[PDB]
Amino acid sequence: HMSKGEELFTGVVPILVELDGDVNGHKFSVSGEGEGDATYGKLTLKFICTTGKLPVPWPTLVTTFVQCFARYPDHMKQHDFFKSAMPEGYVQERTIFFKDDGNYKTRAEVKFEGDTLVNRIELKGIDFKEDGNILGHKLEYNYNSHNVYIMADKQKNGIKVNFKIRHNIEDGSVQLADHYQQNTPIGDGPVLLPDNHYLSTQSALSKDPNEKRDHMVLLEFVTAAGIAAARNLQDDLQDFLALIPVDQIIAIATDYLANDAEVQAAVAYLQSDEFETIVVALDALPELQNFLNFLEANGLNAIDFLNGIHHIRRGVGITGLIDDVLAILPIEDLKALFNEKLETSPDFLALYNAIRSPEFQSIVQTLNAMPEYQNLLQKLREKGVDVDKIIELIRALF
Ligand SMILES: CCCCCCCCCCCC
Ligand SMILES: [Cl-]
Ligand SMILES: [Cl-]
Repeated sequence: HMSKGEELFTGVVPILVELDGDVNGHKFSVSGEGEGDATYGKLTLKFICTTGKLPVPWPTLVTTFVQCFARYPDHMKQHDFFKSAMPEGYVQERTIFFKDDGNYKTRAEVKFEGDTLVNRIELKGIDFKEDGNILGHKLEYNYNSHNVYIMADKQKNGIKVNFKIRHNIEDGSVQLADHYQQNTPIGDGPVLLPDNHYLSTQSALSKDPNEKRDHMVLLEFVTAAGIAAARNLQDDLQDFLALIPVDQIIAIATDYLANDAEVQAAVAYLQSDEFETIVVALDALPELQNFLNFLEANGLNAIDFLNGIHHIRRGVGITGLIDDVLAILPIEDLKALFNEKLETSPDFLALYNAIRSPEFQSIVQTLNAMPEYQNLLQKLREKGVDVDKIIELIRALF
């Protein structure tokens, strides 16, 4: 946890919105309620105009009507100012310019009152063309996707935000609305001041088919981005698995293990005492240890994997298993990803170099000299597995 405020958003939260506004002197009030869930970066709000008719289009109000509900990924959690200002909350102020038309100025307080997150807003519009897209109610009822750009304002102990909303017009044109935003802590407690990043925002406007009153149902999905997480061998591994249909493979293996005698025999051999001698002797090698530690320090849980290691079938025996898995793997692609990571990943190249090191090859040579290992290979060659070919293929990668 990177802040105390952050812990308030783990679950679903009640939301309340109140707005008072005046646009070209048309005065109105709106109230809304719903729930945010910041884990998923979702929120759901319903609004009603309590004064009678809304003098401006619902879509123009969307941005005005709780960014503390964005989903920040774990690597970005030190960059979330919004949750960090909670519960005391923050002031969010904006100027919104509608191209070729009037502008909105807004001031909102966002903060908890009890268990509820409350957004109270005052809004003033001016200089609107009476025949324009806004007063003329020419906007389609819908919303688009936008990136919301955040940067720290140190002087103000807060953030500066800007973005451009695209409002679709009924004649197929687009009405731009340039947003300039600042957010300020209400409380005197410490807050996170983020590096430059953005919120990816998606929204959808709908109705309650039952609701008779003019209303807007608003659905928002918001996720922070624009800052790369630190990378290591985990991330490289995940990338190879990504290329691999692991579900199919795990199933095929499961099947052979169930219905095939030879596959079961080889598994029995894995708990065999001859095989035990092999594991034991390798585990005894200091250079094997160093290699494991190396993997550990670079993001791999290695020891965890090894110590913790204990009908689609188209084929028969070990070769049947090997062939079925192979038919599945994208060899050319994996091989490409492998070549690429030697270029683009430092950790992966160190890993490669580590394996090619004299230290490591001596682990390999120790193994090659175990007659119990040499016997294991012969046990396979006689079951039809071409080990020598497979062995050469691997030598050739390195
Ligand atoms: C206990 C950690 C040692 C792991 C050694 C694995 C040896 C695998 C050899 C298999 C040869 C095909
Ligand atoms: Cl401003
Ligand atoms: Cl105002």
